[PDB]
Amino acid sequence: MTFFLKTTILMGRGSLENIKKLVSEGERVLVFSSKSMDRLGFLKEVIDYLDEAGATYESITGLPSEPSIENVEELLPKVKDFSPETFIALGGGSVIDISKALKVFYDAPELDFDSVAIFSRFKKAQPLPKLKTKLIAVPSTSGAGSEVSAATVIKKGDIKYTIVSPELCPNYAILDPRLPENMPREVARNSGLDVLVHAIEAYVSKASTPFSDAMAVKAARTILEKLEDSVNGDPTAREEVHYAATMAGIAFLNGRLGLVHAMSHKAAWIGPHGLINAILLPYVMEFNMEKAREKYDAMAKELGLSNAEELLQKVKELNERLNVPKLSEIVSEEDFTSRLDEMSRKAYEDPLVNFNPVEPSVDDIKNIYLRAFHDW
Amino acid sequence: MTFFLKTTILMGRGSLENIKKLVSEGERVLVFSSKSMDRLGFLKEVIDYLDEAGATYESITGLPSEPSIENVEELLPKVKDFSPETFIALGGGSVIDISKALKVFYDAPELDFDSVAIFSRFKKAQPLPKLKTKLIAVPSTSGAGSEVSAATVIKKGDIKYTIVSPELCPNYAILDPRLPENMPREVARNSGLDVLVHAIEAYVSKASTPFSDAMAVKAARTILEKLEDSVNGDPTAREEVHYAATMAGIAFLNGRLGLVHAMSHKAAWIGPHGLINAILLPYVMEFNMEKAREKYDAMAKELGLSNAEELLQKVKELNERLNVPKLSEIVSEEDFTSRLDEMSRKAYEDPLVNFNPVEPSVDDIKNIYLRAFHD
Ligand SMILES: NC(=O)c1ccc[n+]([C@@H]2O[C@H](COP(=O)([O-])OP(=O)(O)OC[C@H]3O[C@@H](n4cnc5c(N)ncnc54)[C@H](O)[C@@H]3O)[C@@H](O)[C@H]2O)c1
Ligand SMILES: NC(=O)c1ccc[n+]([C@@H]2O[C@H](COP(=O)([O-])OP(=O)(O)OC[C@H]3O[C@@H](n4cnc5c(N)ncnc54)[C@H](O)[C@@H]3O)[C@@H](O)[C@H]2O)c1
Ligand code: NI
Ligand code: NI
Repeated sequence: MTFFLKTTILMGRGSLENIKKLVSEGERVLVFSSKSMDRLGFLKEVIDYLDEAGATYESITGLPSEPSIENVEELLPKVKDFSPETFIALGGGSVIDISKALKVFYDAPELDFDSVAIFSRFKKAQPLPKLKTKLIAVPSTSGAGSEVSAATVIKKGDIKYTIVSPELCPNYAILDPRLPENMPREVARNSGLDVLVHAIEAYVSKASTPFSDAMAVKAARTILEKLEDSVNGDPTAREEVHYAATMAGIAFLNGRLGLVHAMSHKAAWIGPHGLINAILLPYVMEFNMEKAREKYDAMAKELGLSNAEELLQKVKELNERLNVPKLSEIVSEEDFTSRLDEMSRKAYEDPLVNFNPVEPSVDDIKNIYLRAFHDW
Repeated sequence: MTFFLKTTILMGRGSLENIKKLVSEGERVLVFSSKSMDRLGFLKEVIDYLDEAGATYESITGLPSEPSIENVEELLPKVKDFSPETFIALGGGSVIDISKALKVFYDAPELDFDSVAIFSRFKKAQPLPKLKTKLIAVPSTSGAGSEVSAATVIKKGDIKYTIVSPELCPNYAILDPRLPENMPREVARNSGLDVLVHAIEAYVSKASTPFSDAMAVKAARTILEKLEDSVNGDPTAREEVHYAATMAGIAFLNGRLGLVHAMSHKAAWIGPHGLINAILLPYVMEFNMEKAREKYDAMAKELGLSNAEELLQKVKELNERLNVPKLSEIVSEEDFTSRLDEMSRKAYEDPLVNFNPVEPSVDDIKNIYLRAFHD
């Protein structure tokens, strides 16, 4: 049992200004940004800080959502050409994950994706050498927790795979609630429910400790109390949920995740995106609560509920109040059916299955997917 | 507003065996331990792991509690003689604090104590350069939180001063509850109440964040619920309180401490040791609550109490039930009244005052000490 944190976290409204203090005169900085963070003026704000710092900088913008290995490879020549000492990742989990993947392939150019990505928990991946490029993560959602995690989630053939290394942990995270105050309702809802998924999975993980549990319970408490207020546009709730998103990231960095993310990774072919975690969570909770009820009971008591059954009800009621669609509403029975057997096999191979409080069969995973689809 | 943790925390019963993982063949390792960690056979367990790792090692034992700069200077030549790459600090806050002070003076031999210790918050101390000696902190009490903190607490002339630098944060902390299970009742009480002092001062600190607050509340909740069970020999509660001490450590690494530790640093000339933080806490809370109730109320409600007034009552009741002495049991009215003025002046200059929710005068600190003596 281990607990660490590689990331120095700076927080508060206006904390984006810290960039001035983190970068030195003549430091070679490459800024990666989403279309959102460009349009909304946050990229300009970072450039003006780098200008005041007298840094040597360049900006790559309009990084895509749900990044592929092809997305990464297309950016890599620009990276090598500029020869940065420092990355700033301004945007969502998508932008922070693109930057982590570029950090690997820039700092360790002997390593290709196919050598380090965990395609199957039954096949060895190469560990990462020391990666010297400084990474400053500035999340715009609340949130993926990528600003502290050891993982980058990259698609190859419409399946999400991970590279996981403590070397990928961002050197610095800046948590400036001014950014997420700009999320559209559905982005605030989806990324806020991912916090709750992260917190519950980290708490019931085989890898859980009291240290990860303290962060996981507080993040979960904040989502259950504050998320509806944040989705309605309460700035105080937007701050609390932004910090809860990172608290859950600290939890799952140490505690790891579980079946929910193994099954959402391998259901990335489904649109809309960023729904499937929220939808699958209760079905995975009900499966795990069969043989491994104990840690769900423990978390429910810590959250001031009587038992695991009441925590499950609170999760289903929050999803209901935030109008999370049924799986059957966002995928046809034929398309779901034709991909089910391979999805279930690929999910079973995902390394997050090793942390799940119960070891699933392929058939157990297939039956969880079916249960979520039927919604009988 | 910042949150970090430089230390990798390894935990569980038998986690002491991780030493065999963290040390490579031919690594030069210097082990510091207390007499109790030698006598109870934890030093032999560590040497046995270093032997299995094929390390080049040496052991220094019989390290004093409440260490001085003279203590540290007397050991420095033995450190230089052996030329270690790695320290293992096996014992209480005292042993980890000695190990931290030696890491400064070994790694930066151009810096003396008088250049890096914060004698006064009104005068610059030198910042520390990169210190490359790896430090593995194995706390035996529950506890100082020194195994994750950026601080070492060293006496000069019977007053506690600090060196504070992220460079002093141990590389690794091993939390193995077999060690603190051996604490006699009084040591379990004193170090446990220190956790609660740490947790409350970190929460109400001017440098509090939601991250440090989460660690501080869970640490405080564990002490209020479990410390009596632990004092009474409950192995579950010993484990819980051991991890609570490090949580309060994470909390104060970030949040810092306040007027309780400023006042206990400058009252270091009182024996016994370890009581003064627990004695002073309620009086400092009452002082701070007059002007800055807000964070005490927030902490009370997090702990599922109705208000700041009830948290204060719960602290006072715990001290009562675990038989914390009054200040006038452990110091003559002669002694006290004679040093009160200079102690108050020197507590006022302690950098930890900068983090207290309320800026005290010297006279305020004088009157807190007076209310403690006169209860
Ligand atoms: N590496 C990890 O540990 C980890 C953990 C969980 C998820 N992920 C990955 O992260 C990705 C999802 O990241 P995400 O949830 O942050 O979303 P995202 O980065 O994919 O962005 C979602 C959408 O919201 C928009 N947006 C983001 N912030 C905005 C803001 N403040 N104002 C306006 N619009 C804004 C984006 O432009 C985009 O259209 C997925 O690829 C997922 O697999 C990573
Ligand atoms: N550096 C920091 O951040 C920090 C924080 C708090 C306190 N401190 C310092 O730490 C010191 C106090 O540390 P402490 O409270 O851990 O006590 P300690 O290290 O002074 O030891 C107290 C006594 O208990 C004995 N003991 C300790 N563990 C035992 C065990 N498991 N079994 C049997 N006997 C045991 C010791 O041998 C000693 O006699 C003080 O000098 C204080 O100023 C520093
Ligand atoms: Ni997620
Ligand atoms: Ni203390």
